Amino acid sequence: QQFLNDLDNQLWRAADKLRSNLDAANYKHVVLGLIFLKYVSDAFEERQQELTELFQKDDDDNIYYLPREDYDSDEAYQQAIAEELEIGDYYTEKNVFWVPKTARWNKLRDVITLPTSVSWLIDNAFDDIEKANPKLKGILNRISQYQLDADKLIGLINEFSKDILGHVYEYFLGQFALAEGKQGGQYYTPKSIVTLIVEMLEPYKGRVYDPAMGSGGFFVSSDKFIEKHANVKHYNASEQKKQISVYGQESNPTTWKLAAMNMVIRGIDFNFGKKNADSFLDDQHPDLRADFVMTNPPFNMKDWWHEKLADDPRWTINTNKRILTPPTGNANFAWMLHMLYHLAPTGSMALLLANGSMSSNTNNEGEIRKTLVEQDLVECMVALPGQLFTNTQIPACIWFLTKDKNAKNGKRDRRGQVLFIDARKLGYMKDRVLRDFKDEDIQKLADTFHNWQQEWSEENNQAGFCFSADLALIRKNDFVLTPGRYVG
Repeated sequence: QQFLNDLDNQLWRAADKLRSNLDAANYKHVVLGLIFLKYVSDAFEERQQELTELFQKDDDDNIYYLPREDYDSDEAYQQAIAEELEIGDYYTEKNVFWVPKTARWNKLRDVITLPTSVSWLIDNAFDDIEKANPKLKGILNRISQYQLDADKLIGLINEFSKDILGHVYEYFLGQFALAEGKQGGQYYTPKSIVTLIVEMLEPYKGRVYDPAMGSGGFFVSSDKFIEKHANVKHYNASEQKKQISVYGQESNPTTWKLAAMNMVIRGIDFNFGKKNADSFLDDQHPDLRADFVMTNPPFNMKDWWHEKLADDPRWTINTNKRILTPPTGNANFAWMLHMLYHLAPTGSMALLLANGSMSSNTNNEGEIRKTLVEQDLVECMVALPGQLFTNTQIPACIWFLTKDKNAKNGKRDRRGQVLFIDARKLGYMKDRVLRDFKDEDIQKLADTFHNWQQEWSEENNQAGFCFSADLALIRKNDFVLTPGRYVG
């Protein structure tokens, strides 16, 4: 297809040759913040452009039109145009943010002058951009802190000189994830897994929630999912995205800004709460009951429990009240439970976790894994290749849960039932050891699991790959939910 992979690489290498002393953790903020700054301009300078034509278009069905005949000179017509531009409504109406004189990219490349730092300029631009668009307050990672050499910054600005930057932002974000040696869904979830979960979830309409979002990869994924299914579905993708509202939370201060920066580039409306904050200690969405819940939280989280959490409603399952002792030495099930509590009665949730999840008895996980099942909340379990490109140092699996296993909207009454799949062999060798999925692998798994929702009997089982269990057989397998048990 395209240059994007090549273009990632061409900008990436040029951005590497300029990385000097900076720890990835700090450099990324210079690069990504810079990318953001090019986006906001382009979109704006493009919207100024497209308005420069609509004012001048002589057509009655056009409402933007400034009649030249109403004026007495060219220059006097230009002045009216220029003032009409200064009407903020035209930028908010298509989701363009006001970029002041100062912040504008095209202006900054040329401002070489002399000392009269260039780092001052960017930072000041961000500043200038923020006061102009309250919706964007706090979000811009300032880059004075990270004390890079001006000529590297200059050279950086030269190297970046509309549809694309989204891809060209999430690559860097991914690649700065790798090169920082910072692992976990709070830092980065690769496209594969995030496209799988989303594809299995099918977030068409409703409130979408991630309670530990990281850079918000799932929300990008969610948004794209709508786009690529538009045709076959025969809706208008632009209008379909209005049927989803985005809720999220993330406790890491800079990651929260990385996420908000990402949603803007993707032109996605977002609620990420008042501020970055712990989900357990300060749930930002205390009354959200979301339709889709999707997350890749930090695995085996220690240090998360506090006395003030005992007798949190989140530890009490409510299915047609069960009170669970929460796993104080590992947040894995706490997350799930938090997600569940925030799950509509018609909802579907999916999360990535460590395989231990499926068979460990530590941390009150046997009891919890028993109750979740006994109550028919678990809908599907996937095992993922240990080798899989997962950004996790500990190998992973997906849990899928519903509150509503009833026969509805295409799907059949599958109460008591659980679809196990083993994806251990699927995918291709990313490097010497890693594995990744192409959308064909994804597709299989998407398509398999939906069908089990739509029609399934012992014939559809597929030795080594999938199997359908009910409450009974899992009670014999002692609530161990590892797909390996159930087929081969």
